[PDB]
Amino acid sequence: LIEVQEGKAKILIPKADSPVFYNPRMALNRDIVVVLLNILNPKIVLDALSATGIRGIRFALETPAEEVWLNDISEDAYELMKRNVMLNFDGELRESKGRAILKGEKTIVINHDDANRLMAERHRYFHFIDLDPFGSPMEFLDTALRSAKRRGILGVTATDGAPLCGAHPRACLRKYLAVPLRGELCHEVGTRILVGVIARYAAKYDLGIDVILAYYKDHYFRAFVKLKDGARKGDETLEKLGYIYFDDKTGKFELEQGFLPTRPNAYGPVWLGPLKDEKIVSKMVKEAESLSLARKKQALKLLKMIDQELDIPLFYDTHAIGRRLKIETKKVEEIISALREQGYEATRTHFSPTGIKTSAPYEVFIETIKR
Ligand SMILES: Nc1ncnc2c1ncn2C1O[C@@H](CSCCC(N)C(=O)O)[C@@H](O)C1O
Repeated sequence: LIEVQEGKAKILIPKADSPVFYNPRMALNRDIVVVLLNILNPKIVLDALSATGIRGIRFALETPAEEVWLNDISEDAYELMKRNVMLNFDGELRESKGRAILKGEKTIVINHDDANRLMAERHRYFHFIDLDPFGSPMEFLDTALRSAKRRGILGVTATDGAPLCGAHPRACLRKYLAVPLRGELCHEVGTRILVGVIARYAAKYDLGIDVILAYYKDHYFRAFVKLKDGARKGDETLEKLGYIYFDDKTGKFELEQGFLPTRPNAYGPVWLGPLKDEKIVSKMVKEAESLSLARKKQALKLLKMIDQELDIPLFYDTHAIGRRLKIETKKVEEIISALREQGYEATRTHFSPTGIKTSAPYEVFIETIKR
């Protein structure tokens, strides 16, 4: 074991294929959720697959959370979780049958079990649940949707982007029950597929969702949603689902709002609603600035990008469209300036370095990008 620091937390990680997983590259992901929790202030929270326990520990040390649950099915992880918790908190970690509880300023509950089992035991109990598995979160989604309060918050990560970006079509259908789209738009389509599957699974509980923040980064998808209580709210949520049509020869996309598509070659279903709560994300940029984060600079760069990013379905990739149409194109910075000069909204997007979010119709965009 070796000592490592992330944010205000000091933890021990196995030195090495490792007995307990820890990825420092995910410190940024952790920072983001920490920043968000400092805005929404959920009291009772769950770190469902904590591994070393770093997430829940940071929740306890850096957010207003009052009761923090850390869980993992692995005995090795559980043992390390207890050790790392006592490395950051004083008091008596009372253990009994695979569960250790510390009742200090903040109450910490370390659990050893299947996340589905723990969440089933804690029905309508958490104000916030963070699902951060190895790959897909689908094995845990339905139960989390029952474990969180009817107005709770859900944080979901999908690490395997192969099915979501269209590389593995078969798997995407099986796991997300949606038809993926490969290419320059896959980072967003995959993100919208994730939000859409959450909305779809939630509906049967007479719950709807409002997206707080959903983004893509370094080959992983993240989505934070606020559960809405009510059948009608569930109805209205499903009405925000839709499909995407994409022309491989031009890069032009079409949107179709509706539970089912009505034309061939449709992609989805996907969430066609907003991918961010403008006000909350605005506050997040400010909060990240007044907080001691693990990767403050990277956190702010991503948050600022998303904050200024136009929230509209999809975008146009200058490089990709140039290739599909077989034409020379202008630089992104120039194209944005030109679009704005013509009276159209246009911004860069975190989904792709060469992508441009704009209100401009496809044909106006093409005429603008042409060398
Ligand atoms: N059914 C299950 N219930 C609870 N944990 C599970 C599980 N199946 C797999 N896991 C596990 O999930 C892992 C995902 S790695 C997770 C990391 C993280 N949440 C962070 O920020 O560090 C392992 O620690 C592990 O044993």
